[PDB]
Amino acid sequence: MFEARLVQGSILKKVLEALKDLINEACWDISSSGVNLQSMDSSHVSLVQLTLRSEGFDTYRCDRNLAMGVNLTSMSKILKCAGNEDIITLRAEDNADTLALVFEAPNQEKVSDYEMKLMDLDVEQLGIPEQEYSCVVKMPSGEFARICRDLSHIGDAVVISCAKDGVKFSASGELGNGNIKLSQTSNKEEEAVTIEMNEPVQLTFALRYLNFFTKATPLSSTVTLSMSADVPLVVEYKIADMGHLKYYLAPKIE
Amino acid sequence: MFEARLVQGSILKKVLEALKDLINEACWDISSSGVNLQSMDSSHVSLVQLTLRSEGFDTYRCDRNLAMGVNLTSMSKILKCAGNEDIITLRAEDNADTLALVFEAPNQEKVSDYEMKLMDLDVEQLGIPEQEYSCVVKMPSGEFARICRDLSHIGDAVVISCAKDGVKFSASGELGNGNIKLSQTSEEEAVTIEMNEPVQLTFALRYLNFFTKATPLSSTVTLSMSADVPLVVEYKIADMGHLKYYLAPKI
Amino acid sequence: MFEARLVQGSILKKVLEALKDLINEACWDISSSGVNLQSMDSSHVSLVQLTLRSEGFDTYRCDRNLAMGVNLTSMSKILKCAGNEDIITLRAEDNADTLALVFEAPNQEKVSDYEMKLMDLDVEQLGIPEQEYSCVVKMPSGEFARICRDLSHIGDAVVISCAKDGVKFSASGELGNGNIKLSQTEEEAVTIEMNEPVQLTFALRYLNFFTKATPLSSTVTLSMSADVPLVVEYKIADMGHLKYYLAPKI
Repeated sequence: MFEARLVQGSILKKVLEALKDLINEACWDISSSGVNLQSMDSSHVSLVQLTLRSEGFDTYRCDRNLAMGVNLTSMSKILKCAGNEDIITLRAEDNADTLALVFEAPNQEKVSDYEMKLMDLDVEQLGIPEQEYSCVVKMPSGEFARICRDLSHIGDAVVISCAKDGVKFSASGELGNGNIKLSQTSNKEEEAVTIEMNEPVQLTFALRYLNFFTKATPLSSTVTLSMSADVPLVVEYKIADMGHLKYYLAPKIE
Repeated sequence: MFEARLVQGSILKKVLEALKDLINEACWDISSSGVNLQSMDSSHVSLVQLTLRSEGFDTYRCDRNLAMGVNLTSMSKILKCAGNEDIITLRAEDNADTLALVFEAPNQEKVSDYEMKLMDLDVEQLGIPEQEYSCVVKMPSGEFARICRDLSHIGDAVVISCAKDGVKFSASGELGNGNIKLSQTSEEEAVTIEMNEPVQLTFALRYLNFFTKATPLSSTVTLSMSADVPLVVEYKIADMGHLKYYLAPKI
Repeated sequence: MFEARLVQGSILKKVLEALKDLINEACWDISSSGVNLQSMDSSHVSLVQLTLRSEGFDTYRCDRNLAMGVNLTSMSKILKCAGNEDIITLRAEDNADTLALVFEAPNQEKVSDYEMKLMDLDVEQLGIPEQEYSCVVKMPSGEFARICRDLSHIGDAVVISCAKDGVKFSASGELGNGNIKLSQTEEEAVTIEMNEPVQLTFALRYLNFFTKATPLSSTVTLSMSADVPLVVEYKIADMGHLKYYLAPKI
């Protein structure tokens, strides 16, 4: 039997809003350490890696490890039926082919109860080579969202250039070029930009895919980009006090 | 000569939004007792019944019993031209084939008047019986809207089961099935159940989500159910009249 | 080398929102007096004239006059990359075929730096003959915008009746007709400089393009006369104006 209770229901709503369009179907690896998802996008280019640690749940109890195949688009629609301040509880038996989802209200006079059919999936977990990185920019998620959206109307590709003073995002297409430049900051609040830099890095990335990652933006005030040459970029969102949601993306070659 | 003058113009705007895409043509029944409207939707599944009593207007006056037919799309387009705290005066003079709408702003600087054309309609007054029902459930309207909206993700129909403890809503479809449950309370956000016998009926959410366009008119809604008879979703237009929606259960 | 620095960048974002759908391509006249743009619309019905005097730029330099052709849609997309509180700075070289724009966040350590392509353009500069007007109305920009938006549902053309008491807007179509009548006189204040009474007809389709300029000003002026086009002026305060000229029906 599996039964994880989560008081911040919104966390789960937000995660599935991020992923549903990027990935159609995925295998939710449950264990006593918690919930994990790892999958490539429909078009096999970006890797996604969710970690919800069991510590982070109010109540958690998994006995056997599960490998629940889920249509995320389906799971998303059901999470719409939860309010943002609802307490959510997931639950499952081994020889049932159904994840159950229970939404308790904050007024506490309403209780929703859904049952989501699962599916059988053909999933490998790839090796994410756990690394140290040349550059690691930590900045506001809203700002990075802005930068990625704005440059989409200039070009298809962004060149991230990382140095000690700051980071630069650049793009080129049919109507000109553009050049966004952020510097390190602060003594002011958590709208702060910071860099832990070992070597300079310059890498080109697909803006189409980065704009898919930024659907995660409402999880976290801040976002960490980690880079090194000839290895994937890691856009990371802390699901604070619980885990993270990481998008991996390889740069372009020439 | 007809002339009603409503201070809460908003009430008139809200009613037209609740109707205009459920119904494209209907006959307004004007009288000394107030304004009534009875109609069925474009495709004959649901029956709407409006009531706005003469007492509920500021000024009220009706010489004869007019029956003006109105393209509701065109009328809603005119009520777009009125602000929310505007004062709406309806007026029809003798044998002109047109309804006038006058808008006066709360500041009173701006004054706007509109001449809408009428159309000839085929009036069969299906005056369905004033029944008394097995279960009568009284609950927040916005809560009722959320429930109908959500369960559409799940399926095409909603099963409304009723009891003394609480009302229950259920739906099934391709992706799985769902089951929302409202328990009874001990004043404005209160949930209450006048239950003679237990009920369990099944309705098309498509139509329920047309009814809930009427949710601006009231903080609460009263659902009325009985076996093999039509459901009544009633938004009160408080101290003024009501707006009832009728819908039959499924095969 | 030209270089104009505007602290209220938003002005420029708003100007291009008010123009991009009405005119696709346009020629910007850069001189020591400021920035001017005069051009006819897509379908050759209405004239637009923009002025931004050099005084209103917090820094301004122009060593030689310029005629930059600009695809206003392209430019509208580049300006979308600027925050409402950014300091925008236009800049052009001796004789390059690019305009450089520079967006600086007022405080927060962010400079965006764009470079837009230009294009060759033979446009006919039409001299605007300065006229005396019979009526000139001053009303709230947002109320004129509300009116042309509302009457759009009733008919395709609006009749503007200007008396000393107030000003009347009317429209007729299939579904019916409507009148909106405004008195004379606070912030929302209608006020009329009346010489001779006027009543003229105008395409609402074009008015509702002009009113996209509404974010530039709390007030808007209408200036009418018979056998001569309507002037819808939006003041870009302490700087210049955006004027739309439109000829009437019949």
